[PDB]
Amino acid sequence: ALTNAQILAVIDSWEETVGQFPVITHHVPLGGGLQGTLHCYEIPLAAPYGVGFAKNGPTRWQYKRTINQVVHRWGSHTVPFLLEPDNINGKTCTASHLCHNTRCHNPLHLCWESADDNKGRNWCPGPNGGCVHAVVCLRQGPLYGPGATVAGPQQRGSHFVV
Amino acid sequence: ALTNAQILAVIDSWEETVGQFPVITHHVPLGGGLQGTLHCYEIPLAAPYGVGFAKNGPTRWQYKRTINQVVHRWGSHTVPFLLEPDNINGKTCTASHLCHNTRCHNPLHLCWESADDNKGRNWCPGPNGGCVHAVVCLRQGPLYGPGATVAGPQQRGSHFVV
DNA sequence: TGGCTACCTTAA
DNA sequence: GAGAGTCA
DNA sequence: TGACTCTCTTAA
DNA sequence: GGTAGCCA
Ligand SMILES: [Mg+2]
Ligand SMILES: [Mg+2]
Ligand SMILES: [Zn+2]
Ligand SMILES: [Zn+2]
Ligand SMILES: [Zn+2]
Ligand SMILES: [Zn+2]
Repeated sequence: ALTNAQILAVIDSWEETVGQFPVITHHVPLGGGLQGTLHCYEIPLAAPYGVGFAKNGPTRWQYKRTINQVVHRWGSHTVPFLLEPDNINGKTCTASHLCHNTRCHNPLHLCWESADDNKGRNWCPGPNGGCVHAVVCLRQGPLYGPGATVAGPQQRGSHFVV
Repeated sequence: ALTNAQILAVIDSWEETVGQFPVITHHVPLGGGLQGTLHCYEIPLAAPYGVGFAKNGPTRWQYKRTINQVVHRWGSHTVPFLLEPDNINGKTCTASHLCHNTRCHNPLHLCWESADDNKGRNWCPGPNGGCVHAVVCLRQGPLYGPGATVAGPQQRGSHFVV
């Protein structure tokens, strides 16, 4: 349907509108006991959010553009990867926040990857903690840590071995 | 209701019946390019599963014991931790497989931790890969890796910075 | 018990 | 992390 | 376009 | 990953 040139047109209008979202400076742990700085372009909390942006859910938004009399809509974060495929190895791709900030829409803090790879980053040590992600992390997962496990493995008798 | 003495009674009857489940020897990656061995006590695929065991779902089971004329039922993997609390920092605890094998019921391959901690193990490098979990992992997550991310962060214009 | 049933909560 | 709809 | 509304997906 | 019902 849409032409490559028309797509690009969209992406570009996107980047502009997004470009004017307020910029927020965030200190994030990169790992290795090192701290870094990031800048998220966060969509407003309430309307108006932007030109062509709407909220379909609490932390959900959609971008909509009319072209040759037909309305087109996509996920507020799916645009930068409109030219990229929509499945890798049979796995549907989505937009993953590398900053772990939903409201943020900076494409530099985003990526196209499966739902599993996306979640994984949640527990990643960080680029400085030892991240091994093909597309490196810009920050250490917000869940990385030793955890708060209550009870470990244990048997009362001796009916088992490891 | 149930007394501590009564509880232990359960756990023991559990460990007993569980102890006779067929034992399966599995080779698993511990990380660091190292391989180890584990022994899972897998519940049968179909009935009969065991003494007081039933299937409430494809990969779901329940243990049931009658005591002083009142039936008691729990999750086939929750028993080992019946004396332990049911929430840490306000987070409900569950049973996490350290071997990542549902059918397995070996308490040496189990632990009581939040739902998030449980999931995190999924991407853990392993005890030999660099695991930092308070309650060490028995194997490296089955999802650990660089991933198959299709597109990385990128902007067409120059409206952004990291 | 034995053996099924149907329904539930998650963050992205 | 997604889809679609419906008033204006 | 503006601004609201709805249901879905996933394996733990 | 987890709670409960029904019928022999
Ligand atoms: Mg993410
Ligand atoms: Mg698990
Ligand atoms: Zn950001
Ligand atoms: Zn990473
Ligand atoms: Zn096991
Ligand atoms: Zn671990």
